[PDB]
Amino acid sequence: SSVILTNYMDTQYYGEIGIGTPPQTFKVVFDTGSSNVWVPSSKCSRLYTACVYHKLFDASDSSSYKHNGTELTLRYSTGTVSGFLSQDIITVGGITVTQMFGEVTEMPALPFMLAEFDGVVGMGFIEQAIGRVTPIFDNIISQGVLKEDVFSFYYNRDSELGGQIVLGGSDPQHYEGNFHYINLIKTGVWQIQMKGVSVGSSTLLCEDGCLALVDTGASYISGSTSSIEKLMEALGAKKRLFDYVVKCNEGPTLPDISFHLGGKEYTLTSADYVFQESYSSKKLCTLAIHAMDIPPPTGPTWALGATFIRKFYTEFDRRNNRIGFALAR
Repeated sequence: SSVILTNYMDTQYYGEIGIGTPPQTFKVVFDTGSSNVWVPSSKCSRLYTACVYHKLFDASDSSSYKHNGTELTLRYSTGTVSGFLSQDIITVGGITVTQMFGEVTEMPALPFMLAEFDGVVGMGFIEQAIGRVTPIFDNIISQGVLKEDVFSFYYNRDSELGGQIVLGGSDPQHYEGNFHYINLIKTGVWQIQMKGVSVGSSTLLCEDGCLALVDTGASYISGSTSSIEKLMEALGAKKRLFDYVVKCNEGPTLPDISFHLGGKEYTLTSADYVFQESYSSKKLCTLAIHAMDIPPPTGPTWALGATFIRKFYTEFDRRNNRIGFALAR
């Protein structure tokens, strides 16, 4: 089974899921960095403008809904949502599963007013699930219908298909060459060992090793504040409140950035990480690499998001606790 994804400005990749009977439709991001499912709730005060601007789940319109009510708060890197748990049937890519998910009643304008999607579907392990709620992928596996306990992500370039998730395998149509796997450091987290990060000609980063969280829900490739400061200084980039910029005319001149993973070098060109909006020296162009301090126990750690996945088709293998990469087609 595959899920068709929409690509919004190269920063938000989302697909549709249906909740309830009759189905209530929601745009959601599939995030390997978290493990809970959530959508905005009809019980969310309209004082939260983000709730006024998104699809709201109304339990009183679903005959398959099952009440629970346990309160839950979900804390992400860029924001927080709070609400309560509910159960209902969820349709994802043709598969139907009963699932416990969050009905959000508090959703801050910043950053959710800037969200194209309505909610999130955690693709992480149950070990990271808040409130110990069984993750949707564990529930699907329990049905014993998938041919493989693995799911794969394909994120297309902005263009204007936006992207695609395959539940149960991989799509040969969107990758070439063969996969090269890296074993997970531990079950419970889609995190892997990274042997090093090189910029141009000088592996001046992640010497002695570091961690890499393969995060489909992250728009960019991120590193700790210290690591990014070095990487950026090397790039000649200036720091701003929420990102790093470079004078556009110099975007094409930026050096390659490479990521040593499992005995293979994964290299990005400047075209791969800079939002080349123009070429003027009087304009600033943002970079798809940010500074993000991810808290323990998962962090500190680098995060390989869309910027990376766009270049490399990614397969998450639950049966063998490994992650595979292959050149995206």
